[PDB]
Amino acid sequence: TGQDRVVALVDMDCFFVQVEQRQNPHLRNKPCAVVQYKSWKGGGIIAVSYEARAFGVTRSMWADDAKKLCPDLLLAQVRESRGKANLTKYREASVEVMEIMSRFAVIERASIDEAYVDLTSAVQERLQKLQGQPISADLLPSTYIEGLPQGPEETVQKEGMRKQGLFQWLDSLQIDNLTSPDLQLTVGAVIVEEMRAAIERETGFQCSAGISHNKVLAKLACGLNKPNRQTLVSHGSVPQLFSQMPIRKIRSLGGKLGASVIEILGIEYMGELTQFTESQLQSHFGEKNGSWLYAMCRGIEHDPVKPRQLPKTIGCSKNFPGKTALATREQVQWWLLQLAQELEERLTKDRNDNDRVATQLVVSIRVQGDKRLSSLRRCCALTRYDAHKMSHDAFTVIKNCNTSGIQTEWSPPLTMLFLCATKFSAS
DNA sequence: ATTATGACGCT
DNA sequence: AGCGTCATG
Ligand SMILES: [Mg+2]
Repeated sequence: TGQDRVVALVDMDCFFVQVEQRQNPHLRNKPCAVVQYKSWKGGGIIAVSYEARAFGVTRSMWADDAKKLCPDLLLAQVRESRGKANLTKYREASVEVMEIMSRFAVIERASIDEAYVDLTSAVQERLQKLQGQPISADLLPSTYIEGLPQGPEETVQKEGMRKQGLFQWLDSLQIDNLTSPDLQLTVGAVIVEEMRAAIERETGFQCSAGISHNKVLAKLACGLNKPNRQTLVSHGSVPQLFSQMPIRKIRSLGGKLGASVIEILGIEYMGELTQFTESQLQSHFGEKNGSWLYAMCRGIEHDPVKPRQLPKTIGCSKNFPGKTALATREQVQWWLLQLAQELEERLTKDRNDNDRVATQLVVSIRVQGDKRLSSLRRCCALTRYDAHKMSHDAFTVIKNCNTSGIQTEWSPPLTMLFLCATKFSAS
């Protein structure tokens, strides 16, 4: 029934904003956003405080426009180094959080601001340790139970709803009404409360979490009650939760596959997938996608929390849109060098911290007039952490791309440059 | 003129 | 080895 594991997804609330707010107390509890590159339209917003979100401020919005919706919006700018955004401060902040989480359980770094947590073992330890002990509501001060309260005064307030639902849940657990998987999830949520308290105490950062039996449900659960709260999605809550859940909300269905599911099957909500046989879904969407959809619409997913706290690749890139697109050989080389230099510093830090060395260098560019993130990818050996070598090699593998008869000019002009270090080995 | 940056499946 | 999809600060 896909109730074998206890899995959490912890997500730092508006992470880059919290990083700037911890550093500059004047930004705390105010409508605030983080932007990069001030010159064009005041900067592109990449993170927004909940206070600012209330005014309709969103990410991918220009700061000048965000200021129209929210006149008192405060802005913090991403550091800029060698002509490009420098995300070091947030990478370092993210490391502080991951190292704390890693104390409680096996962690999978999902992105700069989120990680999956496999609590299956930690739960078992706590249960035998706490054998015969009832779980108090006081152990779950920030936990929502999805789907509760239900059934025929304080409910007008959201904290009231939260407690009433928690009490119904706990009372059921205590009387033996709710299952052993439900108990495991509950102890799981207790551990996540502790993890989230430790993160806040030791970093100042708040986060939300979802607790369920797999990564997809835990990630969905996480988004149900934000900010600074955590949500338990039990196996039993799935039918009602999915019954009105737009397909695009489920992890991996937010794009073309999701749209094709909706269009081909003529459905809107996740629960509607249950009517189809596994073979039916495999026929439309392929063997892997079909099997996954068949189990997922019933709340079952088997993808493991991978034990990996460290990124698999180390990369950096810069876009050069419109007029800014690079048109000279000298220009391309100079930006490659800027990219290579950031990369050298990050790689050397990586090698000292994490005892590994990258062995491959991937060069990626986007040619002018191409919509895809990458027009092309070429690879070469990464044999030394030297910015001059890396930029020189990077140029060598892409220099053929140039269409111009003249040596100096570059055609077609470049929309993007990207360097990625990959294929790490123990050092 | 979403920017910068990830993990991953398919081939 | 290189490309497409999906995600998000
Ligand atoms: Mg997030």
